Amino acid sequence: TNPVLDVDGNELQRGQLYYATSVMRPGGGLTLAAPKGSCPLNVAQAPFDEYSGRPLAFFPENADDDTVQEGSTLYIMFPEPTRCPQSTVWTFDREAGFVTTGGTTSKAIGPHNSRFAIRKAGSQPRDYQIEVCPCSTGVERPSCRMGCLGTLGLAEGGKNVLLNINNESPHTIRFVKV
Amino acid sequence: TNPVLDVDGNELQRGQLYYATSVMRPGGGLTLAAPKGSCPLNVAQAPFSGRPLAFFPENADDDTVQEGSTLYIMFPEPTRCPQSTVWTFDREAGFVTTGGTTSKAIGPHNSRFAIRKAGDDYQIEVCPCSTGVERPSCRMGCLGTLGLAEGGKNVLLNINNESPHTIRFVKV
Repeated sequence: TNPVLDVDGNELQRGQLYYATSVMRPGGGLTLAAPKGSCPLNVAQAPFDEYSGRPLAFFPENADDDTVQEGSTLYIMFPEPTRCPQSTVWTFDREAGFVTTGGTTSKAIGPHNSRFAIRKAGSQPRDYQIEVCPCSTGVERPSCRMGCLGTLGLAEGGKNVLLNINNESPHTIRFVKV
Repeated sequence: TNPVLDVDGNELQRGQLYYATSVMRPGGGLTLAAPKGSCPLNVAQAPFSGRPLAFFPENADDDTVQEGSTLYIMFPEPTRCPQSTVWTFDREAGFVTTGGTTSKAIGPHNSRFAIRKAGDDYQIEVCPCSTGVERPSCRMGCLGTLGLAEGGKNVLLNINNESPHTIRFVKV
């Protein structure tokens, strides 16, 4: 299909570092947050003065893909150390309704909450959204058939802006290579 | 304050990928391995390339890995295990494991490592006390150099000073 592209038109290399800049730009990139001494960290939108947030890297579930493909499932992480011991791999906590850490790879046919996909939003430039897709896709192995949970939007949280499922108001983003 | 250098001779940059290839060549790089369906994974040796590594100086402003400055070490890739891939040395069984954390503790912290030359890179020390950082820090010298440990399904990293596993760094 169609790869995802950065602001520079280049493809999204597997493992390289990219900032998730907010399209709706009075807004910051993505980072990790929790109150002092709380674990695990959740995925949160930085305050406005941090346009880039922290770097992310993407890992298509399909091993021969070395670019990220639209609609195909992948893993996401902040490849940095952290004050908490959980992995910085994104996973969708279905009880809490937002994205938290401690995610895992999985090859199984069962749905898995660390599986995300990226899709275009809109015509051009290169805007995208992130979908929560428990069932692998773009993957040449048995996969469960149900659809995605839906699209990540910004979620007013109190101390932080988090990412929940919001289909009408998705958080649209661009990728800026690092 | 001598910057650690890759094989191409440039200074290790903050959190970029570098294989940890072996000097003595009955073996090669480093990776994570654990018994089937067990967690967390341990840092293990691949005895012929490996999985890449990033380095993270405690001093938030150090971009270049200085020699002897404490840093965090991790495999910045996803994993079948829910622990972070940050290295940590809990001295329960002596094996470098995963699930490390940053810390500004003044006390010792299990995930603090350093890199010293083997003789005018090259080896890795478990230094629980922060060095080369602004903040308060305890005074202990490093606990010792890391090296190989066998007897089971995989070669791990425990503390063994008279046999320090030497390496050089290959920027990706």
